[PDB]
Amino acid sequence: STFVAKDGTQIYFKDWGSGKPVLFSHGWILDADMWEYQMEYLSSRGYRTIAFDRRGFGRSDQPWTGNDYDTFADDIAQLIEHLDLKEVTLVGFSMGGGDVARYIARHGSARVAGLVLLGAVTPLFGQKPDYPQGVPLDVFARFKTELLKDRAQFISDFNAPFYGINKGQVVSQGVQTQTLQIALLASLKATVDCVTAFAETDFRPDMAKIDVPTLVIHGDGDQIVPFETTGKVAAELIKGAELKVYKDAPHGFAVTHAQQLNEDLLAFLKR
Amino acid sequence: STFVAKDGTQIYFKDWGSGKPVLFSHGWILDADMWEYQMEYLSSRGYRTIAFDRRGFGRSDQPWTGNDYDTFADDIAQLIEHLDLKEVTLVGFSMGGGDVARYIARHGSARVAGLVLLGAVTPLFGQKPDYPQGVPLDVFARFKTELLKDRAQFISDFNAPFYGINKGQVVSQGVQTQTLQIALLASLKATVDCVTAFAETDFRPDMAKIDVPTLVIHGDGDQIVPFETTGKVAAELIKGAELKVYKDAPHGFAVTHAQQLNEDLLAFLKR
Amino acid sequence: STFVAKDGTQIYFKDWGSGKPVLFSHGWILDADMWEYQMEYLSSRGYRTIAFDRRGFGRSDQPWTGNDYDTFADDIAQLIEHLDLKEVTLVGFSMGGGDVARYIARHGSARVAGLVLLGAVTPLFGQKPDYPQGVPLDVFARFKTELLKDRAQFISDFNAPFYGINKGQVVSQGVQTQTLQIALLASLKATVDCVTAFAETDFRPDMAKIDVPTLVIHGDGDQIVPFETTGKVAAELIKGAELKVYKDAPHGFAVTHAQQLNEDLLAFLKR
Ligand SMILES: [Cl-]
Ligand SMILES: [Cl-]
Ligand SMILES: [Cl-]
Ligand SMILES: [Cl-]
Ligand code: NA
Ligand code: NA
Ligand code: NA
Repeated sequence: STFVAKDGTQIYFKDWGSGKPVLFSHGWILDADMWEYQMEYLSSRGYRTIAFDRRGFGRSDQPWTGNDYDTFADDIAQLIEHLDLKEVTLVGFSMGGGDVARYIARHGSARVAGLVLLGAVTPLFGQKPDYPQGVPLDVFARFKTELLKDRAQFISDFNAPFYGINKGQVVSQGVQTQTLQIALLASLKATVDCVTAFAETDFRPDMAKIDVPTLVIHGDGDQIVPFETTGKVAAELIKGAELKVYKDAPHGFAVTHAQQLNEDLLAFLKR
Repeated sequence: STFVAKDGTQIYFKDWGSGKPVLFSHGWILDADMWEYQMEYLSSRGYRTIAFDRRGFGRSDQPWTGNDYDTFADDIAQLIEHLDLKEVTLVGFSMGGGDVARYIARHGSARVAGLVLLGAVTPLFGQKPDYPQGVPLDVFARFKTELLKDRAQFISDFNAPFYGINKGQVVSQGVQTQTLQIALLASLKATVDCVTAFAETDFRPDMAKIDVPTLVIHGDGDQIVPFETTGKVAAELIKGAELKVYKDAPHGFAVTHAQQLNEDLLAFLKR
Repeated sequence: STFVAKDGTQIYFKDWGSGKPVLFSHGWILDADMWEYQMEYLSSRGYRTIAFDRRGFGRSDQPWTGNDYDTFADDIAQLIEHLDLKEVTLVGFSMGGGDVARYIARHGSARVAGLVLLGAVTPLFGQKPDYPQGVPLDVFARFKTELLKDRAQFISDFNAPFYGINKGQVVSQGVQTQTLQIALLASLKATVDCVTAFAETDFRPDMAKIDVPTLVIHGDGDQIVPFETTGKVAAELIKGAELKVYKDAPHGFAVTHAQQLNEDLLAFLKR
């Protein structure tokens, strides 16, 4: 399915099952297919599951402009309104934690029953003057430099720390191939602009707007989005938030810890 | 090209050349590109060739519902209607043998000149009470179990027994890579639902409704769809059906025996 | 973005940034993504960049008919008129040199500010009776023969002389994988018809019609489109054309010599 965003960008989405809606927002250099197992799992157990390809990724159009969290958050508002969704549970992975958060911050929680943050960049990823513990901006400047020379090899090399293969996680060549294949569908522009977006956007104001039950899940072996300065802090900043830490789990834990995640999501939805 | 099915599912198809129409229905984790060499072969020789991506596969939309043979068969009826095809030769490979059989059973053969069943699951694939010789439903349960853990590696491992590379067939890395790339386009949901469909759907009633010239071709080294309990029996159950057995040919014989197949299809059309 | 050609073929394109327009025409078995670094480079520097997938390639539809240079030139004409582009700089790589030349020959240059021919098949590629220095036509017949047996492995094997990997150039596995992935999106029919087109089409008449500033760039280690009988001659035949020869550069020099190309495009635009 597709809908057309305010600026005319066509966004691809899947809308599966029937029942209370669960809307998934993918990570960086991925697309809606990253969620296929969670979607099948929940939609087979009486839920409606929705997942979109962020502008510039997967099967969506690739605009030059609007590759920023305010627009990502309004793309989500437009999807929710296109489907007239109610009592939605929002699930964001990695950079996708940011746009579900920003959606709540910009539009309020009237349509939202709950929030899940998975290996998420929230509440802030990069360094700020009052957050020297964040990731130094040099690190992200280097992602960009490498992407603007050879994004295909950057993606391939990124699989190892993403999935924690270099620290004894076991992920098949098939998954690594599918990950590269989907990432190559994305716009070069959107891939680079997203670095800018997740490196510098401060979601701490958003945390205080979150007035719905929230579950934060993060792997403490995450080599991409450090648990100590993201998930751990998000869980303290969001009122009433629950935190689950997957022991030694990598960033790419929706694959390495799929069954555990499916079960925790179902548990949260049934709370 | 695309048309929209009754439930709103957008279906991708190609329509090449001019003349009497030949309509192709692809096998399981594949899409319309599996037929590209037969399409080029016949369309350069005075035929019009049409092939679609089944719902949930390739470039088609991925509905949660309708992943069953009555719907697949009605999808084909809608394609035929959309293009207003007359005197069509239907060609089904593997699970696609089932939806062209079911189309004729559901809609009659007034628009149909002929039928070709290639490595096809017809007349019945899995066991029934009067069909213990079928494939045991636990084999299909295991496909599903592995798909629901890691479909990408499942597809990659499927190449060897699909093409018979484990039994001395020679297929390039390029073809193996293309097979995996197309398979990853598909929906996880449709991939698993098709197992249920081809495992349990009985096309024996359908065979009695086939009243057009029919050619059945099967490899007797087919490791995926056993010749003895499928193609051999379909050729006996369809009145006037002709049978060709490709000696030691694997399941993926549209690749390994491409030239022979082209020539057999051309000879059938020129009967 | 998409537009629909006169004959109903949907053609995919990207339209990035704002300012004076620069429209890119890709080579053979590639798509608009081959331009992504040049597009980002220029659109970040005050230009509008447009690139389309040639009919039968990448994300465009796959028509059986119209796979010839006159039609390719008319697709470009419709895109330009569709967007109402003025003072456009046309940039063609390899076989895409021919369709931007043919656009000017067929439609004149009222909308055109400048022309860039990169590793281009212009002014003619294959042998003719007055051009025995051209590539013998049996070389192309053999391309076609191999394509009609196994295009996936042909593409895979083509990467080495395309990028000059067999001759001192260094290109990552990621880039080779992305090249193959994009190439497999294309139509078998379009891939083969394009060989006929670039093998046999004479653009020498077109050269005398080019009445705008023109830059020819070619690698002199080009194993696919030999500099001496193409780019070298094109720069002599077009009045006032500038020639830059990249030393030891292969055919795939938008990859191996990306920065140099970016800077030369920018210099040409600002001349
Ligand atoms: Cl660094
Ligand atoms: Cl744990
Ligand atoms: Cl012949
Ligand atoms: Cl040089
Ligand atoms: Na990510
Ligand atoms: Na199959
Ligand atoms: Na080329």
